[PDB]
Amino acid sequence: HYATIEVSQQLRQLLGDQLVILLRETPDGQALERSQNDFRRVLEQGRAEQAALDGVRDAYLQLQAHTPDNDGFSEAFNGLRLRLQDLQQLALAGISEAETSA
Amino acid sequence: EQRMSHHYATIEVSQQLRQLLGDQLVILLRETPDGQALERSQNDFRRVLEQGRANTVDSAEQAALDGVRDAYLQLQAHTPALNDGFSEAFNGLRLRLQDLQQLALAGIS
Repeated sequence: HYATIEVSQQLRQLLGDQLVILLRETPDGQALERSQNDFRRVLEQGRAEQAALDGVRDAYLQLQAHTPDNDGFSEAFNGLRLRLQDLQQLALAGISEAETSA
Repeated sequence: EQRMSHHYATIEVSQQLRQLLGDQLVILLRETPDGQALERSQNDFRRVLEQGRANTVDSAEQAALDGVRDAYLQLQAHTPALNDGFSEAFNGLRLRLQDLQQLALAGIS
Protein backbone atom coordinates (compact mmCIF):
# COMPACT_ATOMS: atom_id res chain seq x y z
CA HIS A 1 0.00 0.00 0.00
CA TYR A 2 2.57 2.55 1.13
CA ALA A 3 4.24 2.51 -2.27
CA THR A 4 0.90 3.04 -4.02
CA ILE A 5 0.09 6.08 -1.88
CA GLU A 6 3.45 7.79 -2.55
CA VAL A 7 3.29 7.42 -6.34
CA SER A 8 -0.34 8.47 -6.08
CA GLN A 9 0.49 11.64 -4.19
CA GLN A 10 3.31 12.51 -6.61
CA LEU A 11 1.03 12.25 -9.64
CA ARG A 12 -1.71 14.24 -7.92
CA GLN A 13 0.80 16.93 -7.08
CA LEU A 14 2.16 16.96 -10.66
CA LEU A 15 -1.39 17.18 -11.99
CA GLY A 16 -1.96 20.10 -9.64
CA ASP A 17 1.34 21.59 -10.80
CA GLN A 18 -0.11 21.55 -14.33
CA LEU A 19 -3.43 23.10 -13.29
CA VAL A 20 -1.61 25.93 -11.52
CA ILE A 21 0.19 26.60 -14.86
CA LEU A 22 -2.95 26.33 -17.01
CA LEU A 23 -4.91 28.60 -14.64
CA ARG A 24 -2.39 31.44 -15.03
CA GLU A 25 -2.86 34.49 -17.27
CA THR A 26 0.08 33.48 -19.47
CA PRO A 27 0.68 29.67 -19.47
CA ASP A 28 4.37 28.77 -19.35
CA GLY A 29 4.36 26.22 -22.17
CA GLN A 30 7.90 25.11 -21.37
CA ALA A 31 7.03 24.56 -17.75
CA LEU A 32 3.82 22.70 -18.64
CA GLU A 33 5.91 20.52 -20.93
CA ARG A 34 8.44 19.90 -18.16
CA SER A 35 5.56 19.03 -15.84
CA GLN A 36 3.87 16.79 -18.42
CA ASN A 37 7.19 14.94 -18.80
CA ASP A 38 7.59 14.49 -15.05
CA PHE A 39 4.05 13.11 -14.81
CA ARG A 40 4.50 10.46 -17.53
CA ARG A 41 7.95 9.91 -16.07
CA VAL A 42 6.73 9.19 -12.53
CA LEU A 43 3.77 7.29 -13.95
CA GLU A 44 5.61 5.01 -16.38
CA GLN A 45 7.93 4.23 -13.49
CA GLY A 46 5.10 3.28 -11.14
CA ARG A 47 3.62 1.33 -14.06
CA ALA A 48 6.42 -1.15 -13.40
CA GLU A 49 -3.45 -1.71 -9.48
CA GLN A 50 -1.34 -2.25 -12.58
CA ALA A 51 -4.61 -1.76 -14.42
CA ALA A 52 -5.54 1.37 -12.42
CA LEU A 53 -2.09 2.77 -13.23
CA ASP A 54 -2.76 1.75 -16.83
CA GLY A 55 -6.10 3.52 -16.46
CA VAL A 56 -4.32 6.64 -15.21
CA ARG A 57 -1.99 6.54 -18.22
CA ASP A 58 -4.94 6.15 -20.52
CA ALA A 59 -6.67 9.10 -18.79
CA TYR A 60 -3.54 11.24 -18.77
CA LEU A 61 -3.08 10.64 -22.48
CA GLN A 62 -6.56 12.09 -22.99
CA LEU A 63 -5.97 15.11 -20.78
CA GLN A 64 -2.79 15.78 -22.77
CA ALA A 65 -4.74 15.64 -26.04
CA HIS A 66 -7.29 18.20 -24.80
CA THR A 67 -4.76 20.56 -23.16
CA PRO A 68 -5.01 24.28 -24.16
CA ASP A 69 -7.39 38.08 -11.25
CA ASN A 70 -6.71 34.94 -13.28
CA ASP A 71 -3.18 34.77 -11.85
CA GLY A 72 -4.81 35.43 -8.51
CA PHE A 73 -7.01 32.36 -8.81
CA SER A 74 -4.04 30.23 -9.88
CA GLU A 75 -2.02 31.21 -6.83
CA ALA A 76 -4.92 30.68 -4.41
CA PHE A 77 -5.69 27.27 -5.84
CA ASN A 78 -2.01 26.40 -5.51
CA GLY A 79 -2.03 27.67 -1.91
CA LEU A 80 -5.09 25.59 -1.06
CA ARG A 81 -4.06 22.34 -2.68
CA LEU A 82 -0.59 22.37 -1.07
CA ARG A 83 -2.21 22.70 2.39
CA LEU A 84 -4.68 19.88 1.67
CA GLN A 85 -1.86 17.78 0.33
CA ASP A 86 0.24 18.55 3.43
CA LEU A 87 -2.75 17.86 5.67
CA GLN A 88 -2.98 14.33 4.30
CA GLN A 89 0.77 13.73 4.53
CA LEU A 90 0.72 14.98 8.13
CA ALA A 91 -2.03 12.56 9.15
CA LEU A 92 -0.40 9.82 7.07
CA ALA A 93 2.81 10.39 9.03
CA GLY A 94 0.96 10.13 12.33
CA ILE A 95 -0.11 6.66 11.20
CA SER A 96 3.24 5.24 10.05
CA GLU A 97 4.29 6.71 13.39
CA ALA A 98 1.61 4.60 15.09
CA GLU A 99 2.34 1.43 13.10
CA THR A 100 5.96 1.62 14.27
CA SER A 101 4.94 2.46 17.85
CA ALA A 102 3.35 -0.98 18.19
CA GLU B 1 -5.83 1.90 17.22
CA GLN B 2 -7.71 5.01 18.35
CA ARG B 3 -4.75 7.33 17.75
CA MET B 4 -4.63 5.67 14.34
CA SER B 5 -8.37 6.22 13.80
CA HIS B 6 -8.21 9.97 14.39
CA HIS B 7 -5.45 10.22 11.79
CA TYR B 8 -7.54 8.24 9.31
CA ALA B 9 -10.53 10.54 9.82
CA THR B 10 -8.29 13.50 9.04
CA ILE B 11 -7.22 11.76 5.86
CA GLU B 12 -10.89 11.19 4.99
CA VAL B 13 -11.60 14.92 5.49
CA SER B 14 -8.65 15.95 3.27
CA GLN B 15 -9.82 13.51 0.58
CA GLN B 16 -13.39 14.88 0.54
CA LEU B 17 -12.09 18.43 0.49
CA ARG B 18 -9.77 17.68 -2.45
CA GLN B 19 -12.61 15.94 -4.23
CA LEU B 20 -14.84 18.99 -3.68
CA LEU B 21 -12.05 21.33 -4.79
CA GLY B 22 -11.77 19.11 -7.84
CA ASP B 23 -15.54 19.40 -8.44
CA GLN B 24 -15.17 23.20 -8.57
CA LEU B 25 -12.26 22.99 -11.01
CA VAL B 26 -14.34 20.81 -13.32
CA ILE B 27 -17.12 23.37 -13.26
CA LEU B 28 -14.92 26.43 -13.89
CA LEU B 29 -13.02 24.58 -16.66
CA ARG B 30 -16.20 24.44 -18.75
CA GLU B 31 -17.22 26.56 -21.74
CA THR B 32 -19.83 28.13 -19.46
CA PRO B 33 -19.50 27.57 -15.71
CA ASP B 34 -22.79 26.89 -13.99
CA GLY B 35 -22.78 29.50 -11.21
CA GLN B 36 -25.55 27.62 -9.42
CA ALA B 37 -23.70 24.30 -9.24
CA LEU B 38 -20.54 26.27 -8.40
CA GLU B 39 -22.08 27.85 -5.33
CA ARG B 40 -23.57 24.48 -4.27
CA SER B 41 -20.02 23.06 -4.42
CA GLN B 42 -18.65 26.05 -2.50
CA ASN B 43 -21.31 25.50 0.17
CA ASP B 44 -20.41 21.80 0.27
CA PHE B 45 -16.74 22.60 0.70
CA ARG B 46 -17.30 24.94 3.63
CA ARG B 47 -19.73 22.51 5.32
CA VAL B 48 -17.32 19.56 5.20
CA LEU B 49 -14.43 21.88 6.20
CA GLU B 50 -16.18 23.44 9.19
CA GLN B 51 -17.29 20.00 10.40
CA GLY B 52 -13.69 18.84 9.97
CA ARG B 53 -12.39 21.69 12.12
CA ALA B 54 -15.15 20.95 14.66
CA ASN B 55 -14.44 17.23 15.02
CA THR B 56 -10.70 16.84 14.44
CA VAL B 57 -8.93 15.57 17.57
CA ASP B 58 -5.18 15.81 16.85
CA SER B 59 -4.05 19.35 17.59
CA ALA B 60 -1.55 19.73 14.74
CA GLU B 61 -4.25 18.51 12.37
CA GLN B 62 -6.60 21.09 13.87
CA ALA B 63 -4.10 23.87 13.28
CA ALA B 64 -3.54 22.59 9.72
CA LEU B 65 -7.29 22.84 9.01
CA ASP B 66 -7.30 26.49 10.14
CA GLY B 67 -4.73 27.07 7.42
CA VAL B 68 -7.00 25.22 4.99
CA ARG B 69 -9.80 27.62 5.98
CA ASP B 70 -7.69 30.71 5.35
CA ALA B 71 -6.66 29.39 1.94
CA TYR B 72 -10.19 28.34 1.02
CA LEU B 73 -11.45 31.86 1.75
CA GLN B 74 -8.75 33.23 -0.55
CA LEU B 75 -9.76 30.68 -3.20
CA GLN B 76 -13.37 31.83 -3.07
CA ALA B 77 -12.34 35.50 -3.03
CA HIS B 78 -10.56 35.02 -6.39
CA THR B 79 -13.21 32.93 -8.10
CA PRO B 80 -15.66 35.65 -9.30
CA ALA B 81 -13.02 36.54 -11.88
CA LEU B 82 -12.92 32.87 -12.99
CA ASN B 83 -14.59 23.51 -25.31
CA ASP B 84 -15.55 21.26 -22.35
CA GLY B 85 -13.12 18.54 -23.43
CA PHE B 86 -10.35 19.45 -21.00
CA SER B 87 -12.79 19.61 -18.08
CA GLU B 88 -14.16 16.15 -18.84
CA ALA B 89 -10.71 14.54 -19.25
CA PHE B 90 -9.52 16.24 -16.04
CA ASN B 91 -12.53 14.80 -14.22
CA GLY B 92 -11.77 11.25 -15.31
CA LEU B 93 -8.08 11.60 -14.48
CA ARG B 94 -8.53 12.96 -10.95
CA LEU B 95 -11.19 10.41 -10.02
CA ARG B 96 -8.88 7.50 -10.86
CA LEU B 97 -5.97 9.00 -8.95
CA GLN B 98 -8.22 9.60 -5.90
CA ASP B 99 -9.90 6.19 -5.93
CA LEU B 100 -6.50 4.60 -6.47
CA GLN B 101 -5.08 6.39 -3.43
CA GLN B 102 -8.14 5.87 -1.17
CA LEU B 103 -7.94 2.13 -1.83
CA ALA B 104 -4.41 1.78 -0.52
CA LEU B 105 -5.17 3.93 2.52
CA ALA B 106 -8.25 1.81 3.26
CA GLY B 107 -5.90 -1.06 2.37
CA ILE B 108 -3.40 -0.32 5.14
CA SER B 109 -6.36 0.47 7.37
